[PDB]
Amino acid sequence: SMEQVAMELRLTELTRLLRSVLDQLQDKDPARIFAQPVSLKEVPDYLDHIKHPMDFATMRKRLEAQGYKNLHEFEEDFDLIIDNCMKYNARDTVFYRAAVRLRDQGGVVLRQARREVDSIG
Repeated sequence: SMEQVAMELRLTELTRLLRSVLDQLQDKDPARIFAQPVSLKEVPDYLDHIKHPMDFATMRKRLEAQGYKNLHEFEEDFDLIIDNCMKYNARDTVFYRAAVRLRDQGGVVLRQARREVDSIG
């Protein structure tokens, strides 16, 4: 149907926007602390601590499969990245501090994106 095609055009557009958002957000992590999933080989106990790991590459896999139906879902994953980091890592560490910086720098990008998704529909 043409109704179905139109929904698919809107999902595709959402995806194009969300890639721009992801690239913008990934630029606020120059160190690439959040670029890949935590290694279970290099932190074996990780899953005892964090129930829902998240990372930019996993967000990207999902994105290219148009797996994000709206901005809320993408926002939930981005927040997982930050929130997992601030639980596992202590306040004085380079990791915790990179999370905080990403949260703050990211909150701008997501403030305007939320307007662009409403504004463009």
